[PDB]
Amino acid sequence: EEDCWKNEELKEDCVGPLIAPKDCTDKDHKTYLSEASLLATAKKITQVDAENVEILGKTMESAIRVIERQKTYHRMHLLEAVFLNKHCDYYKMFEHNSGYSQVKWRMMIKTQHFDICALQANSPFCAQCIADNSCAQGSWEFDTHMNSTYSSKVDNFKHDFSLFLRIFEAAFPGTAYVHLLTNIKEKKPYQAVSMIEKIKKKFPNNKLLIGYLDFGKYLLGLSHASTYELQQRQLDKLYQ
Amino acid sequence: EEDCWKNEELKEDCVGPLIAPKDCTDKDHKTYLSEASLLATAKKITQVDAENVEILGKTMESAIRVIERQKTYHRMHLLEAVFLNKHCDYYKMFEHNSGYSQVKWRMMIKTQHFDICALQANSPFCAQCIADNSCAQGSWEFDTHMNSTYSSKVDNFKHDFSLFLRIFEAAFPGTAYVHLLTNIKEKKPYQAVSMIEKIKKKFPNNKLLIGYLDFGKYLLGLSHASTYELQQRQLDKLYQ
Amino acid sequence: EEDCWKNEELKEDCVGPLIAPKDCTDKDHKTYLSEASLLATAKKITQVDAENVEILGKTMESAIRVIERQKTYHRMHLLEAVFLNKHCDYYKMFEHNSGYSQVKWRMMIKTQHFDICALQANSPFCAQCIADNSCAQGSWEFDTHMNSTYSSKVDNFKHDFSLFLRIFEAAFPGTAYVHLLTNIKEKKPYQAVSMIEKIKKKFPNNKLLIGYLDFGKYLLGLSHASTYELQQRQLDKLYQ
Ligand SMILES: *[C@@H]1O[C@H](CO[C@@H]2O[C@@H](C)[C@@H](O)[C@@H](O)[C@@H]2O)[C@@H](O[C@@H]2O[C@H](CO)[C@@H](O)[C@H](O)[C@H]2NC(C)=O)[C@H](O)[C@H]1NC(C)=O
Ligand SMILES: *[C@@H]1O[C@H](CO[C@@H]2O[C@@H](C)[C@@H](O)[C@@H](O)[C@@H]2O)[C@@H](O[C@@H]2O[C@H](CO)[C@@H](O)[C@H](O)[C@H]2NC(C)=O)[C@H](O)[C@H]1NC(C)=O
Ligand SMILES: *[C@@H]1O[C@H](CO[C@@H]2O[C@@H](C)[C@@H](O)[C@@H](O)[C@@H]2O)[C@@H](O[C@@H]2O[C@H](CO)[C@@H](O)[C@H](O)[C@H]2NC(C)=O)[C@H](O)[C@H]1NC(C)=O
Ligand SMILES: [Cl-]
Ligand SMILES: [Cl-]
Ligand SMILES: [Cl-]
Repeated sequence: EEDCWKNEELKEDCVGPLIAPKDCTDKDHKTYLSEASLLATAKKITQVDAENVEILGKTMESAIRVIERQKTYHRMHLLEAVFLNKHCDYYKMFEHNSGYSQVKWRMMIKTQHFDICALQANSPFCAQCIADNSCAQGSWEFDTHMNSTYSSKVDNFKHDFSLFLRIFEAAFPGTAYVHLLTNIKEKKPYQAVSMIEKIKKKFPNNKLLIGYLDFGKYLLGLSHASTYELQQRQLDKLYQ
Repeated sequence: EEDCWKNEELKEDCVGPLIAPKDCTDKDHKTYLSEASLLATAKKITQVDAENVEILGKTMESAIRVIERQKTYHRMHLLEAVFLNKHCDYYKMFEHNSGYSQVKWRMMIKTQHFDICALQANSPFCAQCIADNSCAQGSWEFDTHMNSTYSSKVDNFKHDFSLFLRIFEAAFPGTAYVHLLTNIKEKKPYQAVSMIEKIKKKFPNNKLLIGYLDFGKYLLGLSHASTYELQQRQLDKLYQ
Repeated sequence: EEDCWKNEELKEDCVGPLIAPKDCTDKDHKTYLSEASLLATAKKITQVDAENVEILGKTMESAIRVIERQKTYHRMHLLEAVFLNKHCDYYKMFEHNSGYSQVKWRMMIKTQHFDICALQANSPFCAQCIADNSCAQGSWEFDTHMNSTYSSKVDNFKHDFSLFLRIFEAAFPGTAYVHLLTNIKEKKPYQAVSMIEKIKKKFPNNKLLIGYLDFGKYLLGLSHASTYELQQRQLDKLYQ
């Protein structure tokens, strides 16, 4: 298990989709400040902090912009915990194939396309999951189809890898994306995979999601992932 | 036939997509107030009302927000009739597979996905219409594929049913959505089907549309439709 | 070859996607005014013009709105050349299947659908490229499938043709769209095809793009293209 409050480091068991409540009771009644008052009575946050969560705007897109701005795990986690306690169905919706919290990433995944799916479209991910949206298959042949192709053409690994990141930040802004970026900067891509696997376990029915995630697990295994270097705005998303 | 002006109740023959003009002449010249002046000279509305349609903003998204706000059939129908007389190609575009009035719902249908299509993707709706966008088939097997699956898992009926509503309001905001919601609150889902069928008859070529509509006709037949209860904002969309 | 600066007429070798740099060095450092200062030192533009490119707003959507507003080839080309020198990866992204400069047209192509794909979906474009997104095929059967269908129903040529234009302007706003519109007004559609072919040559890997472009090359061959007449806003996009 994990104590996300005592931890001064981000650990994968503490990223947003793993720490959200599983379900909710009355979302319309709660506000950020009320749920923060509750964390204070729990002795998780101070009364000072709870009165300081007005830093999240009234709107949801704003709250997320603030959360993304944070430069420490303590602050980012506190804001995420208030946020997801007010929107308690936020990651609950990822249990299904639609939802408001999914709009950004589904749109992105169905619009921005990978280069590998263009180069050879025979692989079941491209021709079955991304197109047909089925994704009920547990069996993808990733290696047979894509290994030599990424081996040869490195800039299409660069493109597909950065695309995978853009999508991941649209799905899970905050701690989860920061954890992933961080394992990449350190030149240890595969240590993100553990988190990804735990994410898969939470949303068994989101078939598009599971497919995309398995593809990312794949890209992270490629040697080319350890040679990838981050653009300046990605580096900015990290911690001080 | 129907007299939509004498009616003090919403009837299905009077919902927006059925009452729009079939085609247009010069749309650029007309404004809301001009077409309202014409309804007044027709003795359908009073000169007072015609001078009161500035309540629709200059923009189209605003006019629709106002129309949706109305709490009576008389007012909602009056505003819809002015609106669709200014945008006289509005539902004309639904005769085809593209158009400005379609942007919201097509985007939604291709982005937000149903849970049934994830659970078993073999059914021709999922694997042929939603993915491949063909939908030229008249034959869907809905019962063989989906009956036992919705029977067992009720929360995926809940999700897919609310999704179907979100899409319907994106396609046909106003009277048509209010008529549908109302038949649902009354615990008589299948009485909406008649309207849906008339809608199908108007846009034979919009194959995505016809497919989605047939799916909704299906969901409305399930016992689970009569047990569905509406979230507060849906109830707000109804009439006083 | 072509001298795009001495030319007082728009030629196809001078449209935006053909004249963009192929790649970039440091995009974050440059602004419109800096790259315009560089064109001035090159003796391509006057110092007056370079100090006049503040007419492009700070944002990118605004710069594009201004570029589209221009009523001459000299001005439109000057603004495009500054613009694409600041965003030097703009059409570089079209070498791949994702990117910021692609968001508008991919969204449009996957959301707004053609009438032909609804009428008979057997043709490989509809059932393979638009749906499945593969598009690795060089072989489309366009004639066998679509010739008699557009022959008979003229309003679906009208719809699919205007759709093709809406998409083209989302992909290549500015000179390329103006060149295309112009060849259409003059009742010489097929003279746009040359440009389209050169565009195909620049982005071999963008399979969706190549497919859509081949479809437009097809529509431009149909007699019905020479009978098409432009709506007023299309005519407004042209030159004085
Ligand atoms: C497909 O590729 C993976 C990993 O990619 C390779 O990694 C390097 C060893 C190098 O060969 C690169 O060009 C490739 O991109 C292979 O799996 C890894 O193999 C290494 C070999 O030492 C092993 O140590 C790792 O544990 C393996 N797994 C990883 C990195 O996740 C894999 O074998 C290739 N072939 C098939 C059929 O999958
Ligand atoms: C598939 O389901 C429909 C309706 O769903 C069922 O309705 C209840 C009777 C109950 O069995 C629920 O668990 C199901 O969800 C079936 O069609 C209806 O059957 C009833 C039986 O009394 C009949 O009165 C209705 O008129 C039928 N039609 C409707 C409601 O539109 C249908 O038979 C099932 N099987 C197949 C193969 O379609
Ligand atoms: C499919 O159609 C193209 C062009 O469309 C036809 O053009 C007219 C001649 C008329 O028949 C319209 O109803 C059609 O829409 C055919 O190709 C053209 O044929 C003309 C004949 O004179 C020739 O001059 C052009 O060069 C041809 N190519 C063009 C216009 O790009 C084509 O033959 C038709 N059939 C097949 C199998 O492709
Ligand atoms: Cl979050
Ligand atoms: Cl309406
Ligand atoms: Cl441009």
